[PDB]
Amino acid sequence: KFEVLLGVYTNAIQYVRFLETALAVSCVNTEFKDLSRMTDGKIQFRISV
Amino acid sequence: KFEVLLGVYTNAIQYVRFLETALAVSCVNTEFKDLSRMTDGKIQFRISV
Repeated sequence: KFEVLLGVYTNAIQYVRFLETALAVSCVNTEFKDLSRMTDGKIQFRISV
Repeated sequence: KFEVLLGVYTNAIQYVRFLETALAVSCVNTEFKDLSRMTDGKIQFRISV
């Protein structure tokens, strides 16, 4: 006469990449080139209308 | 002079079995022959968050 263990079950998670989501439509990724910019502030960006 | 029975009729029995009904859609049936020898069952899940 016995008792049983009828099975082990474990979740598997599927990782999400940022670019696979549609949210990347709103923002544009770029290389970490902040060193060329000085004082971390954005460049003048002269605009003429 | 006479009286004569017109006919004798019997019902033919109708059998229903579990696997053919739609209810079986809910279950997964494992034929476990010597079940009476079983004390307790167990299923252990691990879920990592």
